Amino acid sequence: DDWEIPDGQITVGQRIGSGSFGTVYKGKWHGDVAVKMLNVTAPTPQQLQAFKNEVGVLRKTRHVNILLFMGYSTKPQLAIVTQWCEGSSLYHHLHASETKFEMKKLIDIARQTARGMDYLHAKSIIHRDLKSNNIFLHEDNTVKIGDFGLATVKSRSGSILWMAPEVIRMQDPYSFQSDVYAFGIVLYELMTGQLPYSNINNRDQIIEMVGRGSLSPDLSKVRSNCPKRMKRLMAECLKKKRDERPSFPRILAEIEELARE
Ligand SMILES: CCCS(=O)(=O)Nc1ccc(F)c(-n2cc(-c3cncnc3)c3nc(N(C)C4CCN(CC)CC4)ccc32)c1F
Ligand SMILES: OC[C@H]1O[C@H](O)[C@H](O)[C@@H](O)[C@@H]1O
Repeated sequence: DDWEIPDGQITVGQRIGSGSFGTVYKGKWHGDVAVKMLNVTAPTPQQLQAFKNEVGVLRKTRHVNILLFMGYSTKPQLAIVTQWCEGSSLYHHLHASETKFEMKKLIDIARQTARGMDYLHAKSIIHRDLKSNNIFLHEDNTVKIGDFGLATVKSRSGSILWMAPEVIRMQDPYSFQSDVYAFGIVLYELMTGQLPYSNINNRDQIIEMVGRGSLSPDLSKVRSNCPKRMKRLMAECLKKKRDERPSFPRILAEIEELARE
């Protein structure tokens, strides 16, 4: 219950990232921690509630593949405290760093992401923005799912590649099934090494054609050593009709089975 950290206990160190909604620092509190402070000094009334309702969501997560919530500050600023992870995100490894993981490692990353998502969904928490940027590889080995965006307040733009067709349409939207689609696009990333729609020049073009059903990822680009179970699972996860997509228990059980072989 006492997840509030009193004023003065945290030594806020180097600034690690900055956006409109928030700023993230490395800091000291019984060891290393990350501290995301919200860029709003005078808190608007019941925006504090939005901070409180998130704190009440993060408070419910205890799992090795979910970034460890550790506490929060109200004074001096509104702030959220997590564990400090050494390493970088799946997005950085795959698309910036040119990291070439072995298939065993690639499946292991897909496995651990599945575990974390399965856990979240089992607690009725919908992520809403699962993507390779939000999967941190701690020690470059352990998946730590979080939400590393500092641009916007969490809906509850640079995520369109992972958005399900119904989520792009906004006809009413976000659901377990939409999270599962995003995971589909992560498997694509892992198994091809590339972002989807690499040939398409324009975002508005991706929004239009994925929304109007006329564009989908090129599944033939998967590595020649991509298992058959995974290409099939990827395709089930990417299905246009929401209700045709599998749930995480069966996704996890399928990936755990393919890892064993
Ligand atoms: C319990 C889940 C809470 S959550 O949804 O993940 N939100 C959240 C709350 C508090 C936080 F501090 C955090 N949070 C934690 C970390 C972090 C952790 N370990 C180690 N480096 C960075 C973090 N990096 C962010 N970036 C955008 C950084 C990602 C790494 N890059 C390297 C070039 C610098 C920018 C944004 C929020 C971040 C958060 F993401
Ligand atoms: O607020 C919902 C949050 O649920 C979990 O803690 C996820 O790890 C995080 O990414 C998400 O933002």
